[PDB]
Amino acid sequence: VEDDKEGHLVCRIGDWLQERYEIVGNLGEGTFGKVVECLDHARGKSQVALKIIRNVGKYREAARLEINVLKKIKEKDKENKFLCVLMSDWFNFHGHMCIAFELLGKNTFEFLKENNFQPYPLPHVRHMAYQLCHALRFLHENQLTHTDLKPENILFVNSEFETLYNEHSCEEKSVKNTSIRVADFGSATFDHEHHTTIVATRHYRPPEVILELGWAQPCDVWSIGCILFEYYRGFTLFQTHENREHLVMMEKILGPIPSHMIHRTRKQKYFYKGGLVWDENSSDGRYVKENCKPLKSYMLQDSLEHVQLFDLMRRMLEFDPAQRITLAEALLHPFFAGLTPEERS
Repeated sequence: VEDDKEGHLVCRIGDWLQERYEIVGNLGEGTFGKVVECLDHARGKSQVALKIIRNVGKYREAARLEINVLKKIKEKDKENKFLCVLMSDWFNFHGHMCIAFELLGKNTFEFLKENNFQPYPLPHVRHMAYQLCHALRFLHENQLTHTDLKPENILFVNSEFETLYNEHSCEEKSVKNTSIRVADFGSATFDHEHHTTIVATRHYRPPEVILELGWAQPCDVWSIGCILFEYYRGFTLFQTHENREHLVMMEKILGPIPSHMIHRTRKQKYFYKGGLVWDENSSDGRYVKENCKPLKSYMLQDSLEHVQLFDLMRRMLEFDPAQRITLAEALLHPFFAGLTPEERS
Protein backbone atom coordinates (compact mmCIF):
# COMPACT_ATOMS: atom_id res chain seq x y z
CA VAL A 1 0.00 0.00 0.00
CA GLU A 2 0.96 3.63 -0.50
CA ASP A 3 -0.36 7.18 -0.17
CA ASP A 4 -0.50 10.05 -2.56
CA LYS A 5 0.98 13.48 -1.92
CA GLU A 6 -2.30 14.69 -0.39
CA GLY A 7 -2.19 11.77 2.10
CA HIS A 8 -5.02 9.82 0.57
CA LEU A 9 -4.64 6.17 0.56
CA VAL A 10 -4.01 5.26 -3.07
CA CYS A 11 -7.03 3.07 -3.90
CA ARG A 12 -9.55 2.18 -6.57
CA ILE A 13 -12.81 0.28 -7.03
CA GLY A 14 -11.65 -3.33 -7.08
CA ASP A 15 -9.19 -3.03 -4.16
CA TRP A 16 -9.47 -4.65 -0.68
CA LEU A 17 -8.64 -3.67 2.90
CA GLN A 18 -8.15 -5.90 5.99
CA GLU A 19 -8.56 -8.95 3.70
CA ARG A 20 -12.21 -8.14 4.34
CA TYR A 21 -13.51 -5.06 2.60
CA GLU A 22 -13.89 -5.03 -1.20
CA ILE A 23 -14.23 -1.54 -2.71
CA VAL A 24 -17.19 -1.55 -5.14
CA GLY A 25 -18.12 2.12 -5.42
CA ASN A 26 -17.47 5.74 -4.55
CA LEU A 27 -19.89 7.46 -2.20
CA GLY A 28 -18.28 10.86 -1.90
CA GLU A 29 -15.36 12.70 -0.52
CA GLY A 30 -13.99 15.86 0.98
CA THR A 31 -10.85 17.30 2.52
CA PHE A 32 -11.08 14.66 5.31
CA GLY A 33 -10.68 11.67 3.09
CA LYS A 34 -13.03 9.57 1.00
CA VAL A 35 -16.08 7.40 1.53
CA VAL A 36 -16.31 4.26 -0.53
CA GLU A 37 -18.95 1.55 -0.80
CA CYS A 38 -17.53 -1.85 0.04
CA LEU A 39 -18.73 -5.42 0.29
CA ASP A 40 -17.87 -6.85 3.72
CA HIS A 41 -16.71 -10.40 2.92
CA ALA A 42 -16.58 -11.31 6.63
CA ARG A 43 -20.30 -10.52 6.80
CA GLY A 44 -21.49 -12.26 3.59
CA LYS A 45 -20.65 -9.42 1.20
CA SER A 46 -23.13 -7.07 2.88
CA GLN A 47 -22.90 -3.48 1.80
CA VAL A 48 -21.10 -0.91 3.93
CA ALA A 49 -20.04 2.68 3.61
CA LEU A 50 -16.35 2.96 4.60
CA LYS A 51 -14.89 6.37 5.50
CA ILE A 52 -11.13 6.37 4.90
CA ILE A 53 -9.50 9.35 6.60
CA ARG A 54 -6.39 11.07 5.23
CA ASN A 55 -3.03 10.36 6.79
CA VAL A 56 -2.82 13.93 8.23
CA GLY A 57 -2.69 14.44 12.02
CA LYS A 58 -5.59 16.88 12.38
CA TYR A 59 -7.97 14.59 10.45
CA ARG A 60 -6.74 11.46 12.23
CA GLU A 61 -7.31 12.99 15.68
CA ALA A 62 -10.77 14.28 14.69
CA ALA A 63 -11.70 10.77 13.51
CA ARG A 64 -10.61 9.24 16.76
CA LEU A 65 -13.07 11.48 18.56
CA GLU A 66 -15.78 10.61 15.98
CA ILE A 67 -15.17 6.90 16.75
CA ASN A 68 -15.58 7.60 20.46
CA VAL A 69 -18.94 9.17 19.84
CA LEU A 70 -20.07 6.30 17.60
CA LYS A 71 -18.97 3.80 20.24
CA LYS A 72 -21.10 5.55 22.87
CA ILE A 73 -24.13 5.59 20.59
CA LYS A 74 -23.66 1.87 19.95
CA GLU A 75 -23.14 1.16 23.66
CA LYS A 76 -26.39 2.95 24.49
CA ASP A 77 -28.67 1.83 21.64
CA LYS A 78 -28.73 -1.96 21.82
CA GLU A 79 -32.04 -2.35 19.93
CA ASN A 80 -30.80 -0.01 17.21
CA LYS A 81 -33.91 2.03 17.79
CA PHE A 82 -32.62 5.61 18.18
CA LEU A 83 -31.92 6.14 14.51
CA CYS A 84 -28.33 7.17 14.54
CA VAL A 85 -26.15 5.67 11.88
CA LEU A 86 -24.64 2.44 13.13
CA MET A 87 -20.83 1.94 13.04
CA SER A 88 -20.01 -1.68 12.31
CA ASP A 89 -16.21 -1.51 12.47
CA TRP A 90 -13.26 0.80 12.77
CA PHE A 91 -9.55 0.40 12.32
CA ASN A 92 -6.27 2.21 11.69
CA PHE A 93 -5.07 1.19 8.26
CA HIS A 94 -1.46 2.40 7.89
CA GLY A 95 -2.36 5.66 9.67
CA HIS A 96 -5.69 6.05 7.95
CA MET A 97 -8.56 5.88 10.38
CA CYS A 98 -11.29 3.88 8.74
CA ILE A 99 -14.89 3.74 9.92
CA ALA A 100 -17.43 1.29 8.49
CA PHE A 101 -21.16 2.02 8.61
CA GLU A 102 -24.46 0.84 7.30
CA LEU A 103 -25.10 1.77 3.69
CA LEU A 104 -28.24 3.85 3.43
CA GLY A 105 -30.17 5.70 0.77
CA LYS A 106 -30.09 9.25 -0.52
CA ASN A 107 -29.88 12.13 1.92
CA THR A 108 -32.89 14.31 2.42
CA PHE A 109 -31.26 17.25 0.62
CA GLU A 110 -30.40 15.12 -2.44
CA PHE A 111 -33.96 13.81 -2.54
CA LEU A 112 -35.40 17.37 -2.34
CA LYS A 113 -33.07 18.54 -5.11
CA GLU A 114 -34.10 15.54 -7.29
CA ASN A 115 -37.69 16.62 -6.68
CA ASN A 116 -36.89 20.11 -8.05
CA PHE A 117 -37.04 21.49 -4.53
CA GLN A 118 -40.76 20.77 -4.34
CA PRO A 119 -41.39 20.21 -0.64
CA TYR A 120 -42.16 17.10 1.29
CA PRO A 121 -45.81 16.54 2.08
CA LEU A 122 -46.87 17.46 5.61
CA PRO A 123 -47.25 13.90 6.87
CA HIS A 124 -43.71 13.25 5.64
CA VAL A 125 -42.45 16.41 7.39
CA ARG A 126 -44.25 15.25 10.55
CA HIS A 127 -42.78 11.73 10.53
CA MET A 128 -39.28 13.01 9.80
CA ALA A 129 -39.66 15.62 12.54
CA TYR A 130 -40.70 12.93 15.04
CA GLN A 131 -37.73 10.82 14.07
CA LEU A 132 -35.25 13.71 14.39
CA CYS A 133 -36.64 14.59 17.77
CA HIS A 134 -36.41 11.00 18.96
CA ALA A 135 -32.86 10.51 17.68
CA LEU A 136 -31.45 13.72 19.07
CA ARG A 137 -33.28 13.45 22.38
CA PHE A 138 -31.34 10.19 22.76
CA LEU A 139 -28.07 11.92 21.88
CA HIS A 140 -28.82 14.82 24.19
CA GLU A 141 -29.53 12.46 27.15
CA ASN A 142 -26.04 11.04 26.61
CA GLN A 143 -24.28 14.42 27.04
CA LEU A 144 -23.76 14.82 23.27
CA THR A 145 -24.59 17.62 20.75
CA HIS A 146 -24.34 16.84 17.06
CA THR A 147 -23.68 20.47 16.00
CA ASP A 148 -23.98 19.96 12.29
CA LEU A 149 -27.47 18.87 11.58
CA LYS A 150 -28.61 19.76 8.08
CA PRO A 151 -30.65 17.95 5.42
CA GLU A 152 -27.45 16.50 3.87
CA ASN A 153 -26.73 14.60 7.09
CA ILE A 154 -30.23 13.05 7.39
CA LEU A 155 -30.45 9.93 5.26
CA PHE A 156 -33.34 7.84 4.05
CA VAL A 157 -33.04 4.16 4.93
CA ASN A 158 -34.44 3.63 1.41
CA SER A 159 -35.01 6.59 -0.95
CA GLU A 160 -37.08 4.78 -3.58
CA PHE A 161 -39.84 7.06 -4.73
CA GLU A 162 -43.20 6.95 -6.24
CA THR A 163 -44.10 9.22 -9.05
CA LEU A 164 -47.23 11.28 -8.36
CA TYR A 165 -47.24 12.98 -11.74
CA ASN A 166 -44.99 13.24 -14.74
CA GLU A 167 -46.30 15.91 -17.07
CA HIS A 168 -44.35 16.46 -20.24
CA SER A 169 -42.41 19.78 -16.27
CA CYS A 170 -40.37 18.03 -13.59
CA GLU A 171 -41.53 14.67 -12.25
CA GLU A 172 -43.33 15.15 -8.92
CA LYS A 173 -41.90 12.53 -6.56
CA SER A 174 -42.70 11.28 -3.02
CA VAL A 175 -40.44 9.03 -1.05
CA LYS A 176 -42.13 5.65 -0.35
CA ASN A 177 -40.61 5.15 3.12
CA THR A 178 -39.87 8.16 5.30
CA SER A 179 -37.69 6.23 7.79
CA ILE A 180 -34.48 8.24 8.27
CA ARG A 181 -31.17 8.05 10.12
CA VAL A 182 -28.95 10.78 11.54
CA ALA A 183 -25.46 10.69 10.13
CA ASP A 184 -22.05 12.41 10.23
CA PHE A 185 -21.01 12.49 13.84
CA GLY A 186 -17.64 14.01 12.93
CA SER A 187 -18.49 17.27 14.75
CA ALA A 188 -20.36 15.75 17.69
CA THR A 189 -19.17 17.07 21.02
CA PHE A 190 -19.53 15.68 24.57
CA ASP A 191 -20.53 18.16 27.29
CA HIS A 192 -17.11 17.97 28.90
CA GLU A 193 -15.03 18.33 25.79
CA HIS A 194 -13.65 21.39 24.18
CA HIS A 195 -16.40 23.22 22.26
CA THR A 196 -15.42 24.57 18.86
CA THR A 197 -16.62 28.19 18.82
CA ILE A 198 -18.18 28.43 15.38
CA VAL A 199 -20.23 25.26 14.81
CA ALA A 200 -22.94 24.25 12.38
CA THR A 201 -23.38 25.08 8.71
CA ARG A 202 -24.47 28.63 8.10
CA HIS A 203 -28.14 28.15 7.42
CA TYR A 204 -28.66 25.90 10.44
CA ARG A 205 -26.52 27.89 12.91
CA PRO A 206 -28.18 29.43 15.98
CA PRO A 207 -27.86 32.96 17.32
CA GLU A 208 -25.89 31.96 20.43
CA VAL A 209 -23.23 30.55 18.13
CA ILE A 210 -23.12 33.61 15.97
CA LEU A 211 -22.94 35.82 19.05
CA GLU A 212 -20.32 33.58 20.70
CA LEU A 213 -22.35 33.16 23.87
CA GLY A 214 -21.62 29.51 24.46
CA TRP A 215 -23.65 26.59 23.11
CA ALA A 216 -24.87 23.15 24.05
CA GLN A 217 -27.74 20.84 23.09
CA PRO A 218 -30.13 23.66 22.19
CA CYS A 219 -27.93 24.29 19.13
CA ASP A 220 -29.32 21.15 17.56
CA VAL A 221 -32.87 22.13 18.31
CA TRP A 222 -32.44 25.35 16.36
CA SER A 223 -30.95 23.37 13.47
CA ILE A 224 -33.89 20.99 13.50
CA GLY A 225 -36.32 23.90 13.33
CA CYS A 226 -34.49 25.24 10.29
CA ILE A 227 -34.51 21.76 8.69
CA LEU A 228 -38.26 21.34 9.17
CA PHE A 229 -38.96 24.71 7.53
CA GLU A 230 -36.85 23.57 4.58
CA TYR A 231 -38.61 20.23 4.31
CA TYR A 232 -42.00 22.04 4.45
CA ARG A 233 -41.21 24.77 1.87
CA GLY A 234 -38.25 23.28 -0.06
CA PHE A 235 -36.12 26.42 0.45
CA THR A 236 -33.92 27.47 3.39
CA LEU A 237 -35.23 29.68 6.15
CA PHE A 238 -32.03 31.78 6.26
CA GLN A 239 -30.49 32.31 2.85
CA THR A 240 -27.47 34.37 3.78
CA HIS A 241 -23.71 34.21 4.17
CA GLU A 242 -22.97 36.97 6.65
CA ASN A 243 -23.62 37.28 10.41
CA ARG A 244 -25.18 40.73 10.63
CA GLU A 245 -27.60 40.06 7.78
CA HIS A 246 -28.39 36.64 9.33
CA LEU A 247 -29.27 38.23 12.68
CA VAL A 248 -31.41 40.77 10.93
CA MET A 249 -33.24 38.00 9.09
CA MET A 250 -33.77 36.24 12.41
CA GLU A 251 -35.35 39.37 13.84
CA LYS A 252 -37.59 39.97 10.78
CA ILE A 253 -38.82 36.38 10.82
CA LEU A 254 -38.92 35.62 14.52
CA GLY A 255 -39.11 38.87 16.49
CA PRO A 256 -36.74 40.88 18.57
CA ILE A 257 -33.47 39.51 19.89
CA PRO A 258 -33.46 39.44 23.70
CA SER A 259 -31.58 42.36 25.19
CA HIS A 260 -29.59 40.18 27.55
CA MET A 261 -28.00 38.36 24.62
CA ILE A 262 -26.95 41.61 22.99
CA HIS A 263 -25.42 42.93 26.16
CA ARG A 264 -23.44 39.75 26.67
CA THR A 265 -22.03 39.26 23.16
CA ARG A 266 -18.49 40.23 22.21
CA LYS A 267 -19.92 40.82 18.77
CA GLN A 268 -20.76 44.43 19.61
CA LYS A 269 -19.86 45.70 16.15
CA TYR A 270 -23.21 44.34 14.84
CA PHE A 271 -25.18 46.61 17.13
CA TYR A 272 -25.60 50.24 18.06
CA LYS A 273 -27.56 51.44 21.07
CA GLY A 274 -29.04 47.95 21.43
CA GLY A 275 -30.36 47.54 17.86
CA LEU A 276 -28.93 45.72 14.84
CA VAL A 277 -27.07 48.02 12.44
CA TRP A 278 -29.02 47.68 9.17
CA ASP A 279 -29.74 50.07 6.27
CA GLU A 280 -33.21 48.95 5.27
CA ASN A 281 -33.43 50.92 1.97
CA SER A 282 -30.02 49.81 0.61
CA SER A 283 -29.86 46.98 -1.98
CA ASP A 284 -29.53 44.23 0.67
CA GLY A 285 -32.14 46.00 2.76
CA ARG A 286 -34.75 45.82 0.01
CA TYR A 287 -33.89 42.16 -0.61
CA VAL A 288 -34.36 41.24 3.07
CA LYS A 289 -37.46 43.51 3.14
CA GLU A 290 -38.80 41.67 0.10
CA ASN A 291 -37.95 38.09 1.04
CA CYS A 292 -37.91 37.82 4.87
CA LYS A 293 -41.30 37.98 6.55
CA PRO A 294 -42.78 36.80 9.82
CA LEU A 295 -42.53 33.01 10.23
CA LYS A 296 -46.29 32.35 10.18
CA SER A 297 -46.55 33.99 6.76
CA TYR A 298 -44.84 30.89 5.26
CA MET A 299 -47.69 28.58 6.17
CA LEU A 300 -49.21 26.88 3.10
CA GLN A 301 -52.56 25.82 4.74
CA ASP A 302 -54.52 27.28 7.70
CA SER A 303 -55.49 23.86 9.01
CA LEU A 304 -54.75 22.54 12.47
CA GLU A 305 -51.84 20.33 11.48
CA HIS A 306 -50.07 23.25 9.79
CA VAL A 307 -50.72 25.50 12.75
CA GLN A 308 -49.22 22.87 15.03
CA LEU A 309 -46.15 22.45 12.81
CA PHE A 310 -45.52 26.16 12.96
CA ASP A 311 -45.99 26.30 16.73
CA LEU A 312 -43.38 23.61 17.19
CA MET A 313 -41.01 25.22 14.76
CA ARG A 314 -41.38 28.57 16.59
CA ARG A 315 -40.53 26.86 19.86
CA MET A 316 -37.46 25.29 18.21
CA LEU A 317 -36.47 28.74 16.88
CA GLU A 318 -36.51 30.59 20.20
CA PHE A 319 -33.58 33.06 20.30
CA ASP A 320 -32.63 32.35 23.88
CA PRO A 321 -31.29 28.84 24.05
CA ALA A 322 -32.44 28.56 27.67
CA GLN A 323 -36.05 29.20 26.52
CA ARG A 324 -35.85 26.99 23.45
CA ILE A 325 -37.94 23.81 23.53
CA THR A 326 -36.07 20.62 24.51
CA LEU A 327 -36.48 17.54 22.34
CA ALA A 328 -38.02 15.62 25.25
CA GLU A 329 -40.70 18.40 25.33
CA ALA A 330 -40.96 18.45 21.51
CA LEU A 331 -41.87 14.73 21.45
CA LEU A 332 -44.96 15.57 23.54
CA HIS A 333 -46.06 18.43 21.26
CA PRO A 334 -49.58 18.15 19.82
CA PHE A 335 -48.19 18.22 16.27
CA PHE A 336 -47.29 14.57 16.80
CA ALA A 337 -50.84 13.53 17.61
CA GLY A 338 -51.26 13.09 13.80
CA LEU A 339 -48.72 10.24 13.57
CA THR A 340 -49.94 6.70 12.89
CA PRO A 341 -49.10 3.74 15.13
CA GLU A 342 -46.62 2.48 12.49
CA GLU A 343 -45.03 5.95 12.43
CA ARG A 344 -45.20 6.34 16.21
CA SER A 345 -42.79 3.47 16.68
